[PDB]
Amino acid sequence: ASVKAVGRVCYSALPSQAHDTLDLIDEGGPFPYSQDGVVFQNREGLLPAHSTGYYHEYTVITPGSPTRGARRIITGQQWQEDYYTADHYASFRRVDFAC
Ligand SMILES: [Li+]
Repeated sequence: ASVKAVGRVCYSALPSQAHDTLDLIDEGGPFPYSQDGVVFQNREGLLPAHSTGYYHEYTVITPGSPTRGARRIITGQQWQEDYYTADHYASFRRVDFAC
């Protein structure tokens, strides 16, 4: 069933590549993978339900991966509403910018 909140991961605990990603989003790129910036549909309902176009996804590079890999940042529309998945969207944690 439904749950009241997504869990959290401290900004300081993210891998450094995720910090790089957040910076690339701020700077508008350049993005390493062609699917960077696409709309994320949130089809499994792991993140709060919103209309199509609320969320976008961006690669977080996995060191030594010859392919895109499993890590991503998903951005929401609200201030500081960034989510991290390290497992191809099987789970997310909301980035806590205060720690
Ligand atoms: Li951002």
